[PDB]
Amino acid sequence: VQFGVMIEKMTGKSALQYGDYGCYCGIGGSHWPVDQTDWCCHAHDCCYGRLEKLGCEPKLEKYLFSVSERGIFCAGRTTCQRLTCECDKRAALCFRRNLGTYNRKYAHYPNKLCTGPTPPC
Ligand SMILES: [Ca+2]
Ligand SMILES: [Cl-]
Ligand SMILES: [Cl-]
Ligand SMILES: [Cl-]
Ligand SMILES: [Cl-]
Ligand SMILES: [Cl-]
Ligand SMILES: [Cl-]
Ligand code: NA
Repeated sequence: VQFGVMIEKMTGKSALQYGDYGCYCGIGGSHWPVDQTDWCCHAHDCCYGRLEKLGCEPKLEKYLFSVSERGIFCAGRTTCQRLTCECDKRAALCFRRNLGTYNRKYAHYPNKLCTGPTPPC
């Protein structure tokens, strides 16, 4: 699927290595993010919330994209598809930017370990 494919292209990792990382990557989220990669996911959730408030269904939207030397190019028939691509693009770029502190120990992080307050969007 789309976001997964973008994650793989931009990070060199498998999609599943971001699908359940930390306290925010993967469905829902609560408490304080564990690291910068997790912050990308906190922000991505916020981005999807903004799209939902605009009338989009970002968990369901399918979009088009290409990756060249110039970056990620988003596309789609509808504005909601293009918005979803923009949210994903920002998160995939955030993942790449933070590859230096990605830690395998936060993949499949048990949710009971998430503590502290929940940052606002
Ligand atoms: Ca999440
Ligand atoms: Cl951090
Ligand atoms: Cl965002
Ligand atoms: Cl491509
Ligand atoms: Cl880009
Ligand atoms: Cl590691
Ligand atoms: Cl790794
Ligand atoms: Na429109």
